Amino acid sequence: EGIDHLADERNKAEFDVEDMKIVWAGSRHAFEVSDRIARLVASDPVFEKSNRARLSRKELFKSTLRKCAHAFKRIIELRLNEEEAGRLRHFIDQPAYVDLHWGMFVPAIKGQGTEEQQKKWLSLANKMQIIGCYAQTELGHGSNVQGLETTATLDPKTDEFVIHTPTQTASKWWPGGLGKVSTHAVVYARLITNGKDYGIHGFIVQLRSLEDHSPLPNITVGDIGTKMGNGAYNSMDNGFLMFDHVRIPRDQMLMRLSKVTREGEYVPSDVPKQLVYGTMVYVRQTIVADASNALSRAVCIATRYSAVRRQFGAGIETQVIDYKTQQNRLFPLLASAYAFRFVGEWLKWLYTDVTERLAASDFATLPEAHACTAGLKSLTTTATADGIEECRKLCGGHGYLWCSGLPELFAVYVPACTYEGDNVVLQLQVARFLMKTVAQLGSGKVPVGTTAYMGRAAHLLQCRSGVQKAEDWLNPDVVLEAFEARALRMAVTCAKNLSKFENQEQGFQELLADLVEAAIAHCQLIVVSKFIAKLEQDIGGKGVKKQLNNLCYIYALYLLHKHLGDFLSTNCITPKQASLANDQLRSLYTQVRPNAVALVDAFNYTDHYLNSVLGRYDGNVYPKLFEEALKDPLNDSVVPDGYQEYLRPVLQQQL
Amino acid sequence: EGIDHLADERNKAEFDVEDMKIVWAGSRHAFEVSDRIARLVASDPVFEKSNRARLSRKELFKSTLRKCAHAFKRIIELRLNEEEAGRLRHFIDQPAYVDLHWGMFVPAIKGQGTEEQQKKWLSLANKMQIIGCYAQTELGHGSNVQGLETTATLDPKTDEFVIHTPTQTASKWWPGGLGKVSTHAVVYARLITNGKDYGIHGFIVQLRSLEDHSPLPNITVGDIGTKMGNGAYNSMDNGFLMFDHVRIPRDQMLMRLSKVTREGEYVPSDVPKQLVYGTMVYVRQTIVADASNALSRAVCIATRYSAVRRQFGAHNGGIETQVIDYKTQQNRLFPLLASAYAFRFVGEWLKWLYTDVTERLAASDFATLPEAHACTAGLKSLTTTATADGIEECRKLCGGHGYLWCSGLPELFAVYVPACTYEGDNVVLQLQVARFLMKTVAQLGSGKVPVGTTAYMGRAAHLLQCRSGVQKAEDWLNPDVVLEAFEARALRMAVTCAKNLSKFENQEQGFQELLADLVEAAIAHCQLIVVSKFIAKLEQDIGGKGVKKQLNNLCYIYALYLLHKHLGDFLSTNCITPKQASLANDQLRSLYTQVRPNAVALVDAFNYTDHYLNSVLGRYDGNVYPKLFEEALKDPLNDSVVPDGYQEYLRPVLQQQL
Ligand SMILES: Cc1cc2nc3c(=O)[nH]c(=O)nc-3n(C[C@H](O)[C@H](O)[C@H](O)COP(=O)(O)OP(=O)(O)OC[C@H]3O[C@@H](n4cnc5c(N)ncnc54)[C@H](O)[C@@H]3O)c2cc1C
Ligand SMILES: Cc1cc2nc3c(=O)[nH]c(=O)nc-3n(C[C@H](O)[C@H](O)[C@H](O)COP(=O)(O)OP(=O)(O)OC[C@H]3O[C@@H](n4cnc5c(N)ncnc54)[C@H](O)[C@@H]3O)c2cc1C
Ligand SMILES: [Ca+2]
Ligand SMILES: [Cl-]
Ligand SMILES: [Cl-]
Ligand SMILES: [Pt+2]
Ligand SMILES: [Pt+2]
Ligand SMILES: [Pt+2]
Ligand SMILES: [Pt+2]
Ligand SMILES: [Pt+2]
Ligand SMILES: [Pt+2]
Repeated sequence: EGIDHLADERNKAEFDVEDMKIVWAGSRHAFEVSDRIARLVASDPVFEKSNRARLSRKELFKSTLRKCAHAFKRIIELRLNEEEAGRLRHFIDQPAYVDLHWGMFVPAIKGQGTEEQQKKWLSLANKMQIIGCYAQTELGHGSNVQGLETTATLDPKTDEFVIHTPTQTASKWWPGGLGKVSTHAVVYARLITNGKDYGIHGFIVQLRSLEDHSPLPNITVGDIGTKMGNGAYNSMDNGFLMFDHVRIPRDQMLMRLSKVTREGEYVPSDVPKQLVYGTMVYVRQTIVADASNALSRAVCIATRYSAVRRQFGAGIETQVIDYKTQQNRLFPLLASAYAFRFVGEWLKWLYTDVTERLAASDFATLPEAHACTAGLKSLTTTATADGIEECRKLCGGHGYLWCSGLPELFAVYVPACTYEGDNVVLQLQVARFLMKTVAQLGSGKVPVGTTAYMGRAAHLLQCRSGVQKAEDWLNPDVVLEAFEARALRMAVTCAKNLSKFENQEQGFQELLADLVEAAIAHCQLIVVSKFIAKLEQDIGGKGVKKQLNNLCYIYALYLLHKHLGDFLSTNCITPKQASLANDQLRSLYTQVRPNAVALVDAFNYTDHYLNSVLGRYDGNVYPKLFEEALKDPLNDSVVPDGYQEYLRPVLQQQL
Repeated sequence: EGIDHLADERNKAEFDVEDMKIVWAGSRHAFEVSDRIARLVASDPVFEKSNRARLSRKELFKSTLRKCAHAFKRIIELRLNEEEAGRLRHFIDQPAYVDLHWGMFVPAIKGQGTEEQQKKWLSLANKMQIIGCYAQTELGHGSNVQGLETTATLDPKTDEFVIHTPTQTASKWWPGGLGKVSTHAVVYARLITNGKDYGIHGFIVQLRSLEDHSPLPNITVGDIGTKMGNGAYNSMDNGFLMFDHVRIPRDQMLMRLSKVTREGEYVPSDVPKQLVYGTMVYVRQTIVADASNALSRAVCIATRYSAVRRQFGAHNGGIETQVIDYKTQQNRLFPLLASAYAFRFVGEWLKWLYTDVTERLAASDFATLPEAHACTAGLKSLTTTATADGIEECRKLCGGHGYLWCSGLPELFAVYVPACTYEGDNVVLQLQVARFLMKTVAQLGSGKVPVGTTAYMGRAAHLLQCRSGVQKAEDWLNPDVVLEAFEARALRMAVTCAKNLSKFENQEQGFQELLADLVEAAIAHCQLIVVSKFIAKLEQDIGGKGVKKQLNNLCYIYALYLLHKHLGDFLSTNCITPKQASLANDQLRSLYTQVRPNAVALVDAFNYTDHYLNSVLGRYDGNVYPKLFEEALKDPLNDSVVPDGYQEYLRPVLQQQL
């Protein structure tokens, strides 16, 4: 019928959801564009995906190709701009070769290719005259790109590069859109010329004929197999690729940063390689933004279902969302979704700054921008992945059904923790940055940026919190001092133990676990500080900033409790004060409780996008669960196929 | 071919693996029977399951019926006993109706049926002349069984029970084997007679005809839909069931503890009601035991792959370091390896408890019933939660390749996770433990002292006011130092919750307000139990060169890991100082370095066949990369280099013909 059975929950909102929608979107323009394209996608039959778990691999892949072709057509017929086109693909919500073509193939050519190469290849790529992928990872090397085995040797006699896969472990493995779609690809391999290896470089290589799509000579290509989850990435043709002395023109090597003349000499271009932040600053900011998007979808579903599902506490039973355990599990995730959203905005400013930095030839803040962004990507993706699975558990047994929308969300998102850098490896980079920074404590150098709080090491290392009552934990200065002292203490303790070993790189390895935790503490401090900073801005809407303030401190006090041991080790926070922080946290859960549903409605997700029976906008769950069950292929017949051969003989006692 | 790439790793072992295998199995008999049946399943083509993710729902279900039928045949042709049959189904490793028939339907009739009911129905069930399922859960009620809406009203004039589904939410939902297989089922509904509701009772109801499998009159049954993961529980026909005033003979009501005369009189039997909890203590015991099974599988895979995978740390010109050498990898994996053994041993203890409770229960001795229930519920919650998270963490430990279905980890996680919800929601179960702990605290050792697993709660004297004597890292390897720390931490948290409760006018209101705190205290109590049982295990005589030593390493890794993970809880007691906490961390680090060379052998002790593990990354011989390529070729998407859909959806795009 469409009647909203959560209207009573929404009426509890102490703020206008419409205003919060703008805050979440980031601006009115962003909201309007996304909302329009979203409705557009939802109203198009070709983009349906509620039966995505009832199709075979082949059928799922073909259906994906169809959606992509249809999307391209709609973009042209509707004359959608870049922004709208990007939102269209976003709401189609189905991993496809197109994501890598536009997301890695093109960008790789723009930043690593010469102007002429860009003119030629970008012209073909932008008009879909060719389809490319990013072939970097191999069977034996993913995170350690410097260890790639694929080789590219120049042939002075033919002025061509010989691309070869020395061993089976040198085979490309994982590239999206490589398995069956891409006609071309940017292949990364060891550059070899004049009998010398000059490291990893990118080379454009045609994989398939543009006439029959058949693999070119000496090219071995295919899909790597089924991946985790029903649907999810299985719509993507992640593939492998091997070269048997494949030849490509010399000028097919991306030569913006370095080039190889006809003579075969390697010549590092005069371009500042420090401008390679197009693959590790903006890209990671989108990853951090994607985390808020993924987490918000999961929290939206779990919040609505928690307000619908009643169990125990009876006549009528209590809504599970009323239970403090449900809140202590769900509300921190709702706070994290907003926290990551805002930290994602700050990362947009950092990009505009780092870009502003590579202008005046200032590379003084690059080291911090690298570790900061790397640590944030690791922190948010990890927290988001865990939160999505937790949201599934918060839905009890029904969350185990695919139609709940949670199982596939986790499966499709989890790769974020590995691609573009293993989460642990990335945090080790932050640990190295923090150790190099602490090594400056007492040197006289004034640390700036996210490490500026290290200048107050004198006070932070010997502090004592002035907290005397629960409400004191709502003071930004009190919370910030707590997190800074915690992070500093942890980093200083690591540095001190690191000087207790003879070999520096040895002690580092021996303490990797402690180093990662110190790095995480630093990253959480950053997220907490950016949420507080966001609250200083002018946010319109009655009661809006009050709810954001509630979420800000729920996030901070939740992490305080989760990592209580770190704070208590610093002795700048006592157990009594920790207990008071816990009382404040509980009080914050109660204040947010009535605003819960409206806070996820602010995400403005359509039922089509959420693709969840439990998280339906109208709260009409149970009837929809039954409706979906009937659609399962196992219900195509009353008596199962296999009854006569494998059941009746048993029941009838005939073996 | 036949080379063992992990040969060197296995030579690093500082203990004899063959002896550790016996420890894991529990005995030489258990080990022998399992090893034999395991090989028997692996060698049978009908039991292939590495292609499971390439089957449609229908083909997967049909294949499941085939495997179960073949199992019945093999048990008869091989003349296998009950133990062997159980091990057979265990290694077939495929969720199916058979699990509920033997695991729930039968146990229900045995513990709730009358002597006359048991020999009539169990004779049918044991011979499989009927196939039953456990139909309790409904759309609207799972954890809260007392809230079930299905009704069973007696009809004196016909001597029948009228089973009915009041509303859509009253529909049975989730029962394994109900969807398409079961012909009968034990249905739970509110017993209605003489115009009174007497609560939830069990009733036997026939769902399908034994001649053509057609649903009986007024019976609406079907499958509830596709579940999380490729394969996994999708071979199981979990279903829904609605009754439109279905009628069954009055004698089809399980009447061992409750009778209903021909005149509709509700009369309790002479059998103690508590003589039913004996089965749940069993089912929960099997769940805990299952936790070690699933966790060890995941850890075996991640441990072997961690020894094969090399990344970064290149020394000898290109020779990169095995990831298992990195402390972060060890800190994430070794605690799970330690937990696998910890859960195995706590599972052994829970078995002993099952018997003990069952014995005394047969003598109307319900003195330890309250404790038995708390431990079981809490351990079921603790182990399943830790195992589920541990399995997913093992997948992340395998980096990118762990995302491939052929790594064996994605399906293992999906098939295992239901463990955190079935038999009671994990958080709900821990709240029951909290209530038990609060009552125990309420009884201040004045009336009858705390014994069993709560005995420590009696020594609140020095506990709530201790100061560990730890002065050196090595001190954290002392059992009394560890136990004292965990007992104090748990008792302290519980006593604090009790005090905070006492300051509320309405005790139930306070309980609800502090739910989160109560669950944390209950978890600390359950962890103490696991730690204490592992330490107790080491007090036994365990033969084998270096065997006990390695178990000792794991024992303290488990304890010290939890101490670190929940550091905040211990530092609040003032019985542990930050300096002593830092010493525990140093000891933990050292234990990792000691376990490192023993890692691969410690997972080989599980004695899993490659067929059972069904993992390319975790292959016994470590021949990962070549096998990954081999598996990729089997995907249907590789049936052709040019994908179907190319002509319609790719060519037109590449030619600007949209
Ligand atoms: C769905 C998906 C899509 C992808 N798409 C593409 C693509 O389009 N193009 C492309 O080129 N690639 C792609 N990739 C590959 C991806 O970008 C990464 O290169 C790859 O996932 C890195 O993981 P790995 O297997 O190398 O992990 P590893 O780096 O081998 O790590 C494995 C384990 O060892 C640990 N470890 C490793 N090194 C260290 C260290 N130094 N210290 C401590 N611990 C360490 C890790 O933490 C982890 O526990 C994709 C991957 C996935 C899963
Ligand atoms: C794969 C699978 C197979 C199953 N097979 C069977 C079967 O064969 N037969 C059968 O009868 N059933 C079966 N079940 C059902 C199962 O045994 C449980 O009854 C059911 O999964 C419990 O989940 P729920 O939906 O009731 O969760 P709920 O109990 O409703 O909980 C949902 C959320 O609310 C929270 N919550 C609920 N109550 C409280 C409370 N009092 N205090 C604080 N928080 C609370 C929970 O923590 C959770 O976060 C199966 C379930 C699954 C997933
Ligand atoms: Ca309502
Ligand atoms: Cl799934
Ligand atoms: Cl899966
Ligand atoms: Pt050039
Ligand atoms: Pt960078
Ligand atoms: Pt309705
Ligand atoms: Pt080999
Ligand atoms: Pt009877
Ligand atoms: Pt019980």
